[PDB]
Amino acid sequence: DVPILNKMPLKLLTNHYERCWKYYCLPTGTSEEELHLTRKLFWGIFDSLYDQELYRMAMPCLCAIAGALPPNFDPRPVETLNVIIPEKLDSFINKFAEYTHEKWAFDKIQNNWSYGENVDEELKTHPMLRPYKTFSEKDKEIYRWPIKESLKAMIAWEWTIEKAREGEYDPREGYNPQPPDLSGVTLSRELQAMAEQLAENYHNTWGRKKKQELEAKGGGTHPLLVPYDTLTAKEKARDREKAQELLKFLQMNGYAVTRGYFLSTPAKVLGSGGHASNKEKEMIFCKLAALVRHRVSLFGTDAPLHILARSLDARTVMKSGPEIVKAFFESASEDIEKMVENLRLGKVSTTVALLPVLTTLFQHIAQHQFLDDVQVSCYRTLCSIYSLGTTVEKLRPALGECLARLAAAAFLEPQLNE
Repeated sequence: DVPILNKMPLKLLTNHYERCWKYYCLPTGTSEEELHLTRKLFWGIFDSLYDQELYRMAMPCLCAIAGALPPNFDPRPVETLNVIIPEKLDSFINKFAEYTHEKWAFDKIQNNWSYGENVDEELKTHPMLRPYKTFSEKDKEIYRWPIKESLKAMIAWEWTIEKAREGEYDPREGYNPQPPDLSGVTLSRELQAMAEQLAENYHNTWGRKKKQELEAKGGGTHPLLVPYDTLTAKEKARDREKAQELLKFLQMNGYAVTRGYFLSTPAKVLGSGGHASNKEKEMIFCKLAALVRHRVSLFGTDAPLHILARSLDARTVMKSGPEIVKAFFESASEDIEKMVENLRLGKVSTTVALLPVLTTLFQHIAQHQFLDDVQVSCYRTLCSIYSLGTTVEKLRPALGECLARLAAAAFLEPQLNE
């Protein structure tokens, strides 16, 4: 429902969910990866844009929460019946469907099920536990037809599926298949995203047929009738096991199949891309939503592989965007809480910036004549130097020129920044 939100009372449900997620930090001191999908939905809420500031504060607590964890459905199913599968792939459908009966009979073997005259679940027996060879081809069609609708769903997406690489407990009564190990097959992240999108097909098609079915009965709805992006990853897993189901058998046959944590730090680099968009703002209402993302940055970094150190260099870049202001004010204070939090990014584990200190010293010459934001940036950078104490000297000699400016004379506190 949180991902369904991004009326406003569902964003308030995100606020109660945010403080309760901080109570989950107390339990902490998977489903959570789905909640990371819902954090990307929060970044979509940063894309969405006064009540917005409240729902942004609860979203800032949700950022504190996921950092502590790190320590109208409208289906549009693709065309299937339009598509025509080439005849040579149906011989492959004989293999994946024969495997479907081998695994569906073997699931029955996992609980000691056997062949019977009746569907008597007390008798520990089922009628269909007879060999896949014995099936009439129309009985094989009850297994094959969803598979054929899936291969047509891929060919409507025009995904390639083609020959390449070579293919590959006391015993139970009834037929006894020993299926090839699809579970040991591991899809590449390209093909894993392909499992994500075939699961998205199962979701939009079976979800649209489910919606029109319950409207055909005059009835209501089902829990899964929410958009596939909105789903928790555990709800996506059920369709995904059926997608990899496929795709894993496609990898085991060695067929080429194509469309034809660290990821949170990569999302932080997407937030740095939002900072590039904020430079586009700096060229001149969405930049205030970027300030919402700044509150989210101070809070998520207050809890704070190499992509993260790249995002530290991005801290130095958006610090240059502050340096444009050096020479709203509360968004800058959000950037200051984001600066101490950037010291915390220094705590997670170029020379150009020292040169900007030389500009900081010449600006100090203006002070000898007697705006101050380049001094305040220099004070937070001094706190970053205290972070260096936790762990370019000629620019320090330029700062010795600024010591000569100390000799030239509120200001003693800027001497304390030094």
